Parts: sequence; structure tokens; C-alpha cells
Amino acid sequence: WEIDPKDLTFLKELGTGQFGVVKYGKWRGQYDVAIKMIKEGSMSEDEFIEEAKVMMNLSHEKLVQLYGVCTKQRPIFIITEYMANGCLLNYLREMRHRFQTQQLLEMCKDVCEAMEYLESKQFLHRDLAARNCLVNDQGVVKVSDFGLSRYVLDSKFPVRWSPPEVLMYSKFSSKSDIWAFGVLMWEIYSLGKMPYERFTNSETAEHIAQGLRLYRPHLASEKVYTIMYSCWHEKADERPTFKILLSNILDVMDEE
Ligand SMILES: CC1(C(=O)N2CCC[C@@H](c3nc(-c4ccc(C(=O)Nc5cc(C(F)(F)F)ccn5)cc4)c4c(N)nccn34)C2)COC1
Ligand SMILES: [Cl-]
Repeated sequence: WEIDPKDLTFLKELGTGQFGVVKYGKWRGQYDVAIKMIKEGSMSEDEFIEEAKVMMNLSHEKLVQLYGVCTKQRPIFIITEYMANGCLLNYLREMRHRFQTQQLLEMCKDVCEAMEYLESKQFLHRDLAARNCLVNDQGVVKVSDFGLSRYVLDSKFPVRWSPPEVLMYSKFSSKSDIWAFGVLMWEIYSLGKMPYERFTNSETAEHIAQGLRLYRPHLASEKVYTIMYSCWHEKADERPTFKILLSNILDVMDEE
């Protein structure tokens, strides 16, 4: 999985992402790639490198494709699929798109397929959120930065995407990714509002401890809201699987 860094040509600076700066470039003079440069001193490097190599074997149309790494230098580079329309959160917030609700539901379908695949590999994302999803030139949404929070050494914790058992007991599971997916659906249908937008993280955790929830964005139909709401059952084991959520999303697409 080691890419020769001399096969890379850097062409545009894209800004700072989670975990470090990202550039647009070409691999072998020809093929578009993104290059993420891991901030020095930020990662448990040996762990990160061993898992990166494992994660290289994950492949799905709706996961941002990992191509390779450059680890014989510092900073470490990660070479991935280039997603021309950038972060989903920013894309949602661009009012110029004038999105139809069918487009919003398709964004949810895209993410749900990626998550069903990760679930089928028993691999948790751990920080699923619109900020971490990316959009390609065809408007397809793909999931990225899965698993990576595990290597960050060591105000940043995803309180607003976490279920009660995480906030109270640090109980992480497939069902905490389910919860997060529901919040992501809310982000999509709210055109990128911050969840609990007028609450602090502290206030959010307290509201969640009291059993209270996000409510229906204006653009979410009753059927769509029912799906996102199902991700927030108090009891983790009554929350659906990604396979069930996908089937529910497909049914709505076929109806609405
Ligand atoms: C300018 C804005 C933006 O679009 N951003 C933030 C700056 C970075 C931008 C960005 N970030 C990325 C990006 C690149 C690489 C990774 C990555 O390394 N993911 C990864 C790596 C691993 C591994 F273990 F291999 F390290 C695992 C999982 N996921 C993640 C995200 C990409 C991309 N692929 N195309 C285009 C743009 N990309 C997105 C912010 O508001 C719009
Ligand atoms: Cl940059």
C-alpha cells in the first residue's frame, strides 16, 4: 500500500480537514487524487499505520476509496479518491443548490449503503457526521474518516452525534453509529444546521439524559422523519440496523 511520493504532483490546496491539511493533485501525471497530510505529533503513528493498511482493504462505491499511504517520511500522506465538491456539511449550507427533497433522500441512501457495508465488516465509523462525508462531481455522497479518531492522541468529542449510553457510560457499539446516522439525516434535511443549534454540548447531553430529542426539519416528510427518529430509541437494541434503515429509505424513495 506504499505509494511513491514522487508519483504525486500537488496542484491545489484544499484547506485543513480533520487530522491535517489536504491537497488536490495527480498520481502519475494523470489521475486525480486527494492527499491528506497527517499533522505531525497528532497520531499514535505505529497503530495508525498498522490499521491504515487494514482499512486499505475496505472497498465500497459509497466509501471514499483509499489508494495508499506514504509512511517513509514525515508527515505521513494518505492518498484517496478526490471528491470534487468537498465536505457534505459545506455543500448542504450552499443555498445556491436549491436542493429537492429527492436529492436529500439520495444523500441519506448513499451514506446508509456505506454504513451497511462497514457494519457487514463489523467496523465502526465512530464519528459519523456531515462534516466527515464528501461529495463527488456527480453529487454522490461518500463516507470518509471512519475509524481514525482511535489514533488521535490526548472539546472535539462528538457530543451532538452521541447516544445516551455513550454520554453516560462510554458504551460504543454499532448502535452508536446508528444514532449518529440519525443525526446526519437531520443535518441533511436541515440543510446543514448544527444539531441542537441553540444548545451547548453540556446542555445537549443534559437534554439527551432527560429523553428529549431533535425534532422534524421542515423538509423531512413524516415518513423520512420516522426513519431518522428510529435511530434515537433510548434502548440501543431497539434501534435498527443499517440494513433495515437502507430498506426503509429505499421504500420511501420508491413512494415519494
Ligand atoms: C473547504 C471545505 C472542504 O470541502 N473540506 C475540508 C478541507 C478538506 C477537504 C477534503 N478532505 C478530503 C479527505 C481526504 C482524505 C481523507 C482520508 O484520509 N480519509 C481516511 C483515511 C483513513 C486512513 F486510515 F487510511 F488514514 C481511513 C479513513 N478515511 C479524508 C478526507 C477530501 C477529498 N478526498 N477530496 C476533496 C476534498 N477533501 C474537504 C470545508 O468547507 C468546504
Ligand atoms: Cl491546504
